[PDB]
Amino acid sequence: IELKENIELTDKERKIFDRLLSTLRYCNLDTQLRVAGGWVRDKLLGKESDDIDIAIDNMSGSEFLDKFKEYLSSRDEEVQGDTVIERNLETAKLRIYDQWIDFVNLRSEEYTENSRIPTMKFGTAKDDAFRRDLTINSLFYNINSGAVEDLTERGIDDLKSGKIVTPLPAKATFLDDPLRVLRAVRFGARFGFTLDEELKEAASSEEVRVALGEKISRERIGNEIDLMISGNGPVSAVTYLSDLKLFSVVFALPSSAEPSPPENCGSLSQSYLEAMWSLLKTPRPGKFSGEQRRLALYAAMFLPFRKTVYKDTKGKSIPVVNHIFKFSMKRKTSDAETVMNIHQTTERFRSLIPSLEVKKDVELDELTWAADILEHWKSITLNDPVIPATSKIRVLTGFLLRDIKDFWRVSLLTSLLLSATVDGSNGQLDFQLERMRETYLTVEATIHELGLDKIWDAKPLVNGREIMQIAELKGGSRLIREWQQKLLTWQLAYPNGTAEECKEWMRDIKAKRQRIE
Repeated sequence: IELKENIELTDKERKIFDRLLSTLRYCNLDTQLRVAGGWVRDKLLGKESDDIDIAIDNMSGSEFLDKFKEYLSSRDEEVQGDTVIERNLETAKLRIYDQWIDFVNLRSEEYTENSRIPTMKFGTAKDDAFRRDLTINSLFYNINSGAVEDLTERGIDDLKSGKIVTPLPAKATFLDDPLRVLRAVRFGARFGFTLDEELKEAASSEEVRVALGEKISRERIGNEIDLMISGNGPVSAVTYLSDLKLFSVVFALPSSAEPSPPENCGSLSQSYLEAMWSLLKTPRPGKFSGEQRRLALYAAMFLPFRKTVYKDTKGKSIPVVNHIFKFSMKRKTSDAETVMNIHQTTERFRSLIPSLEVKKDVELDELTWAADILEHWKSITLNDPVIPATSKIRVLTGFLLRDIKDFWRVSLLTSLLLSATVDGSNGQLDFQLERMRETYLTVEATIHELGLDKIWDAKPLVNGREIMQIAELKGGSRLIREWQQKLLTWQLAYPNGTAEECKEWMRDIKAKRQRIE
């Protein structure tokens, strides 16, 4: 890795450091201030960071935060924040030039503890460096001497090359804080670095794996996985998850998983993950919200678990993707449902593609999922003299675009990965991705030609109250939705038709007694 000679400072950092060095003299303090590890790494790597961690040598976070440098002919020195956090250590928080700078006190980490406030007291810079997660996050920048300190004697070397290494032995560390296993994979794939062989042999142990699935908050497990899928290279993170046999502990399936989890599900997840990652970084328009792209990678990764379900305490077969998001990762309920919507509306999108590439009715009458919509369409278009060949596909597409709301751009990409897999029991996706992009652009254009863009916001032509007016008194809240699904088929088939034009067809058809259903 091409590192920098020394640490280039910016206009705010330098200014902030200038005041910090002025307080050591205006108050005559003997303390050796120092930045924490996360900032020195990005600076030496040629990047920048807004997280400024300052460790105090012989002074508490709030103790040094109460040493305001006033009466120095300054520009009304006035901070914006001064929050202090206690415990049962004392960390102070400052706010200068719209920058959150927390003053942490150099302290050490104990071993004998219940994984909660193990810190006993503060000790030297070595004790604050060897408690860091990785060797690249254990570097200090002594702002009193302007030099870089490598107390681990491995960090500057492991940063010049690509290697994630724990300061202390990995297995002993991963038994005290097993979450550091996922933090190593997160930093190994973010910076494109490798993992030390003693770190791989420790993470792959049954002891560390059994210590990661038990006595470990799932919320934090899912919090690390979201940072992988929502970071630089998530493929590498997933690759390390399957190699170290952590894919089954992080994404744990429920016991009542029917059908049983197929063997080597990590091999099918990576292939879909690599394809999905290479199908969302080609055009690079910048109009792709992170959440949308983040949910897309989960959908492709969990695509083999699309047809497997589980039974909850109510005996309802719930898709397995619900147990992974709600119980194995403690994610938002919107993430669990959005992924499930993508998986269900995928097979229904794969059947409409051969018709959306030529804008014609290409075997749409035998679609088993649209047998109810076609029956609505065949009954309305029976008295039509000549009807276009696009009203059929516009209605069916105009119905699948109202269930995925605006997730049709991510669902269409997942349907292209299901149309490249062969039949069998080996059969795995192998199709070329050169014609896959072209397919995405051809279908997306057809949707736009048909005016179906955001067709999930178009108000209905006839409300529920007029439905009871035009129809008889015989009916109830199951009939309004019944009639509105038929009217939606009329609205999708006649795009330029009015509401009164639709009510004429409704008043005429009730005067003719012609069942559409």
